[PDB]
Amino acid sequence: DILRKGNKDLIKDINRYTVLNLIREKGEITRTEIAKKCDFGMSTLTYILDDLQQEGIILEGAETSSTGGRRAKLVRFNKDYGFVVSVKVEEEQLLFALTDLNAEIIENTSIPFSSEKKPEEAIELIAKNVKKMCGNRDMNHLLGVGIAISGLVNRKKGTVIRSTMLGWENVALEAMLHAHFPDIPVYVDKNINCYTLAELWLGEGKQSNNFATVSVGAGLGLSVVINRQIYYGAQGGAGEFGHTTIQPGGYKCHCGQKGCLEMYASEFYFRNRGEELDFHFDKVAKSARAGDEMATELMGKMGEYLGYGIRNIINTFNPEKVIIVGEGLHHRDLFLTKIDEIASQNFFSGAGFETEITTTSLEDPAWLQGAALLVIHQLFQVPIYE
Amino acid sequence: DILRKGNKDLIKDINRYTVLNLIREKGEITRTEIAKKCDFGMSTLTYILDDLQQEGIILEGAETSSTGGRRAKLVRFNKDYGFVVSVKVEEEQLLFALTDLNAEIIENTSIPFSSEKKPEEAIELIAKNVKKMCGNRDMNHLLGVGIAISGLVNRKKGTVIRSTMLGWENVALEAMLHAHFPDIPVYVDKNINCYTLAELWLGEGKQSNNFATVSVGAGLGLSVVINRQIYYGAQGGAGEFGHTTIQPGGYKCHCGQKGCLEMYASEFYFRNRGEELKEAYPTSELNDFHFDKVAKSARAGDEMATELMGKMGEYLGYGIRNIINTFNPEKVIIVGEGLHHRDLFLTKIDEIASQNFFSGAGFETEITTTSLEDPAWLQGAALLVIHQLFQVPIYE
Amino acid sequence: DILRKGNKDLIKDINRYTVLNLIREKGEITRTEIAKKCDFGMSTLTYILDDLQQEGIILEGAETSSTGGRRAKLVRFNKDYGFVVSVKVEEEQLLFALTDLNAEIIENTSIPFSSEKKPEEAIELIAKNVKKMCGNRDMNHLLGVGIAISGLVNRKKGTVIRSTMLGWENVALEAMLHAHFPDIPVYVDKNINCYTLAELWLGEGKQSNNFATVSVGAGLGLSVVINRQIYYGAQGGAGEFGHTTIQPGGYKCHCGQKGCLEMYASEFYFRNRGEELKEAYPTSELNDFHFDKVAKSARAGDEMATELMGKMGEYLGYGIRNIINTFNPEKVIIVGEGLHHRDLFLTKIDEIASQNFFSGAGFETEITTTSLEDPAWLQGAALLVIHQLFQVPIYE
Amino acid sequence: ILRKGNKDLIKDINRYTVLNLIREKGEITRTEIAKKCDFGMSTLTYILDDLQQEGIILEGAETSSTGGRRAKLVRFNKDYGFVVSVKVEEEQLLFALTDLNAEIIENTSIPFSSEKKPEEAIELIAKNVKKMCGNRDMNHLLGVGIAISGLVNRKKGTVIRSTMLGWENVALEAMLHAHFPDIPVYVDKNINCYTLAELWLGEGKQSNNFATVSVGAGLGLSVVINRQIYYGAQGGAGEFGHTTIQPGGYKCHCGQKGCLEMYASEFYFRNRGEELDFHFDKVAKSARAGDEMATELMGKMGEYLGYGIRNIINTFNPEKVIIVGEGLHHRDLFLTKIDEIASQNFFSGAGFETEITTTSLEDPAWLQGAALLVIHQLFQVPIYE
DNA sequence: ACTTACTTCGTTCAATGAATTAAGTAAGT
DNA sequence: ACTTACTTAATTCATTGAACGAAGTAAGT
Ligand SMILES: [Zn+2]
Ligand SMILES: [Zn+2]
Ligand SMILES: [Zn+2]
Ligand SMILES: [Zn+2]
Repeated sequence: DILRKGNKDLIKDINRYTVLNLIREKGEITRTEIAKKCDFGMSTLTYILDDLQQEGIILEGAETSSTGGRRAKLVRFNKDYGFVVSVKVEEEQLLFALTDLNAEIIENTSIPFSSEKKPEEAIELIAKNVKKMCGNRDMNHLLGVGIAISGLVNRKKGTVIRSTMLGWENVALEAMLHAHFPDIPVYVDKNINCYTLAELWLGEGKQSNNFATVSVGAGLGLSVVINRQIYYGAQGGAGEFGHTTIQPGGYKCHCGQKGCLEMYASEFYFRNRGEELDFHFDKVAKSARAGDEMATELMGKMGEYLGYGIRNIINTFNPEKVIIVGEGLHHRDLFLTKIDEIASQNFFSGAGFETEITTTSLEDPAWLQGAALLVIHQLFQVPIYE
Repeated sequence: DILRKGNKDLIKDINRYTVLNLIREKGEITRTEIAKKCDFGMSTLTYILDDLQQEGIILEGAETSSTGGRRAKLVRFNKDYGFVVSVKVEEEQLLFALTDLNAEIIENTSIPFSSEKKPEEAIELIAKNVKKMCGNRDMNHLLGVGIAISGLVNRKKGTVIRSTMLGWENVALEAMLHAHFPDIPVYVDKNINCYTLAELWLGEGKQSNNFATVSVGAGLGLSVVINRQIYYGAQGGAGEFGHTTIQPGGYKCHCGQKGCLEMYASEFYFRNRGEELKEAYPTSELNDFHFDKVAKSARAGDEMATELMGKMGEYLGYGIRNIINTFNPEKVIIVGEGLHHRDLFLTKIDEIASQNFFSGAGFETEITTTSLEDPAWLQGAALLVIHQLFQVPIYE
Repeated sequence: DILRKGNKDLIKDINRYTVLNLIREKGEITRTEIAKKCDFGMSTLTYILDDLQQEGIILEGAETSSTGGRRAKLVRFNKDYGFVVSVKVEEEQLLFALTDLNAEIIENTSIPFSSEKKPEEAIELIAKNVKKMCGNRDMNHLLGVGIAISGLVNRKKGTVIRSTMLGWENVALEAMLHAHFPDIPVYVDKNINCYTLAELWLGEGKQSNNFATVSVGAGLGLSVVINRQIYYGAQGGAGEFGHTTIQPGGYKCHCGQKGCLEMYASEFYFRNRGEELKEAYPTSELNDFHFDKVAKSARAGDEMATELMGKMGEYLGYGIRNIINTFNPEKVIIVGEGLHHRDLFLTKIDEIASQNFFSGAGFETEITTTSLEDPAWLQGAALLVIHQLFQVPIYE
Repeated sequence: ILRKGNKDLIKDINRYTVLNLIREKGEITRTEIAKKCDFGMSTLTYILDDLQQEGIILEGAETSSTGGRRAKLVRFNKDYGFVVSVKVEEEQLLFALTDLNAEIIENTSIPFSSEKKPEEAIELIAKNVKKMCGNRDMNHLLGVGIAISGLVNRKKGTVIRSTMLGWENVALEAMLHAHFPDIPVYVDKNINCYTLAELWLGEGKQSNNFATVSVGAGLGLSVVINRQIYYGAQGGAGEFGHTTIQPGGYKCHCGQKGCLEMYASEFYFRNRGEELDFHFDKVAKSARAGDEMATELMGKMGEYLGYGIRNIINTFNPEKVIIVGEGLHHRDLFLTKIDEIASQNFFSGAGFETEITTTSLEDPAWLQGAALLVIHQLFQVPIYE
């Protein structure tokens, strides 16, 4: 990523994208609020807003109440300038959503398919629905495709390095969709990252710039947001906190290591510990509340493991806030008090800074909205790099 | 941390700082090569270079070999445009260095003084030493002061929130030094971040853009660099991997928690475990629990010191394996006075840490040791000032 | 010296100073009358008036009676936005005044002190007095210091080149005072120019734009105003009509020349001619040669005093006739100490001076006396600051 | 009244200022304009475009390269228009058609006894003005400038009185305006017109301050301070020639007794002569030949002129005095005496010397000066209304 | 002759900030 | 229903200063 040369195009783009983003955030806003918050004289907004309206990305809104005074006319973000299609690839099915530029779902469908070991066919099935959801619309307005998957992703290339869930290896997902949509960006990322984009744009991100998102289900996912940016490692390759070692020589994990955190702090623990003594999360939780000794032990220890996992996310990253999301299970059923009891005693609370641990305020559609946000985030990012 | 308004001042800064940096990294370069690398027409570069030469930060170099073609004149970075003073605060001494703008040490000195619970005294002594390090030079050429410290730092306010090692609490370091030097920037950061900065500019960073820096010795420090940027959490507050819990209900750490990685993967382990092992190995020759002493007794064959040293290596290995799984840093660079005894732990670290999530998927993470000497801690502190002064000021 | 560049800062100043002066001139006026007079739309005036009110130099006044008609609100000049200190330097005393922005005297005092050949002592005493004159007020509201002096002045540099009456030679008055008050303008001008400013702002200037001001007393001073501007010659150096030669090879004057008008048309003449007459009138009751004493004995019927007074009135008349023929001032205002005994010379002045070039062509030049009192010299000095502060800054 | 502050005022200030620098130099590079007027080259892009669009400047020749694309000189169009100047004398009416530099293109003299025939004189002016433009487009005529001997009301353009011509209350401008309603017409005294010539073509090329003193049949004085001529109330000029130097002295034509010009001008010869040929040239020559009466007249006129000039220096502080002969050769005056007397003054006594010298200009300057009445108005920065 | 390197002169365009138009409210007769 | 007096919203245009383009010189192979 090299910084763009300093010139007039860079000046125009910076001011138009910044003003545009404030308008997105508010939905509607007066020229005067934009001026105060972005430090622009009204005459500069004359040219910026004129260009944006000419593109069709903003619209004239309603007249505001008079305070003197000529009545101001609201500047409205055109959420329908275009649309996005998002896809979520699951074991049993392919979920789809056509969304507006606010990531609000307009249409959604589900196509059942056995995606395990047949990526070629899954891609073609994706390409088909993408074309079908735009069947009663103009495909010029299709601004991109966003894909959420469970696995390891090379974001530099848009390839799925590995997906244990689906039995995929080195699938050039983006390359294959690009043959069907050459002018349309196609982005793939892991589920936890798509969900985190949903929190950033629709959830916790509306009041915080820093938080960590922890998904607990069949595995444990972690995505850290610092200053409204998600942390990725080298070459854009995401870190894998779920596969940190907590017990040397412990349960054999599907990643090839022994003793991974997610083998103790996720639903996998029930499967593992179960065999050593039904183990689906919801049944185990019910049985626990009913006082079954085995079910209470599993829920209790998973809660302890999760607690130490979350404490270490806090100590390692200094996220300020941790959001727990259930992935295929209801997080309110977790031993939340234990998790909080353990993780709230950390390095930073010891020094006078509390870190709040809470649960998501978003619903299931957020996974798909997040996948769409992969595209929207890219479209509205101030283009200072090349 | 917000983007500046798009205007002529912004683009003027983007271009002149980008050109300046290109000249600075190459030491010497021609106008044609700058123009080609930066996509400028010659007239554009002409004006940018005039401003820089008039400031005195670049100088005319010698001519180069012909390629056609008139002989192009090199443009040279004036490494002596100004100078920097760096400081490293330790329990029993204060270290000082005066560097050029490439962070090369021109002078350095150290003094005995106990800063333990004596912040006003230490700070007054540091101010006098900054003045003395300038010697006969022009004070107007002092570009800043950079300070490496062991503790918890608020980089925004320049305050040391806490340093358990020094017994300091809520010390307005930057502000107190601004009372003596009002017209110059003064920055403070953790020791590990200073060293990483030195690594970024003078070591591993010259050839790679991603790496984790792990200091082993009297403690355990971690800093991660991704795409030439050091990771910091919320509000610019550093992460604290050394204070991750590896053993619930384990050794009490100076941070208030129990079972921190630092209590098992550093010198602290020898004192914690040593107390427990004394009666189990009565014949042992270990008189002291400092790193160098434990290394000598283990390398001599003492059963207790080999257990202590080998166990510390194991815990360190698992710590590094978890650095890899968590951050995906591409490479891990081990650092610190603990390397003086690398022969005793590097093999165990490599055995444990080479098996990780990423190696399971076909990506090997190199684990190596630093190629920088001990002065890098001081150079790193100097680079706090240099990094900040040469950074393209895109943010306001 | 030259006109400012045409840009937004210039037009901003032209408009806000023009509106400010309109308000200041009228004391209180409405937005509508300003807009009417200055040809502005109401929105334009709204912004100009916001700036002025925010600075605190105009205030919101009371409502005006309806014209049919929402009630228009008066805009008032804040005469107390700041204050000014003025000084008058005499041989035997230093006079001080503190004035509001209408040049109205709030306070004034005087002190005995011999400034003769003692500029440094006098200037130190003036500086301590400026400080004391401020009293309980905020020094930040002292807009300046204006000084009236008898002598030759370089107004650019603020230096007294020469003052024969004080024995001062190349005294950097303004620079020496700037040592005490660096952020405050300090102006110096001759007594006659100070009084003329007072006349321009508080007296004759309220009704007319052209007049010559002539001071009679212990000297003769002239200042000419045409189109509300005081005439100055080359480099801003004042003209010196009092030092015109009326009698070749005549009385030696303090300026180095012989026969100057001032040696015949002022008190100086009583001393020069008095010396030559003593023996021709031994019986005469006239002891002293000061103005009032000569007037007393002449009004009592003394042959010597009547001759001295009659002649000086005659020479004064010819001096004024030539002021008229030379400048075409439209009006001549007589001023000074000497007015106390106007009954003895005003008739002769009128007889001689009313017959002039312009009266011969049908244009009569009115010759009158000032309607201002003694404090006008101090007010004039204060007006050096006020004039300069409220002047539309079109030059630089 | 100052003009309101707005964009038109901004435009005019910068265009007129840049235009004036170009007139001063004849030709100049855009870079010198930029450095002299503190403008960025891009601001000049628009200023020079507007001025070229008007046809008041032209593209000049290229300049020697210094690196370096060659700069193209920006040239003042002295022929954008022309001016007609008139000088009203006792025996004749002189005329000149000049370019915008006041350089004489065409000139003529129309013999006429203007004494007591004002309407007629004005009709000859209007006709010759109309004829001077016989071979040139009339809309290029930018104004008419008239130099006259006498008293002038400049607010109205009327000749209040001219003793030379026996005119009284003649509405010169009003009468010419009937023939040239779109053309400005300016009237002023000869001395003021000559001073404009000095200011643009002579002493004004090296000085911002000077007094011009004409010595002929009468004594004229015009004072320039900071490149502006001093006028009295309502623009009515002062009359230093009619200051009293001798109470009950020679009866002057202004109605006063003892005026300076009755002693320090050629009138002194006529006056003193009768009390004992008195034309200046004959008296000067007779004096050089040792005639006792002629030497006395020349000696005393010199002393009187000397005291007159000393008092101009003392009154006005002009920095320098320029002596001009009007109908006579100034070099024939007792210049050393004038200098001896006048150089001892108030200001030289205080360390500031005042140079007294003679004009470097020739006779056509009177007419060039009258044309400059119009030119000075056209090129003045319109900051007022 | 060709190439490469550097310079200086002069233009374009986005932002800026002053007046100014656009379109109301505010409060009387 | 008028009339006059204020307010706030949003636009125009001359200047500005950054890159950029025009059109040369400079000094080699
Ligand atoms: Zn695993
Ligand atoms: Zn700890
Ligand atoms: Zn004198
Ligand atoms: Zn006369």
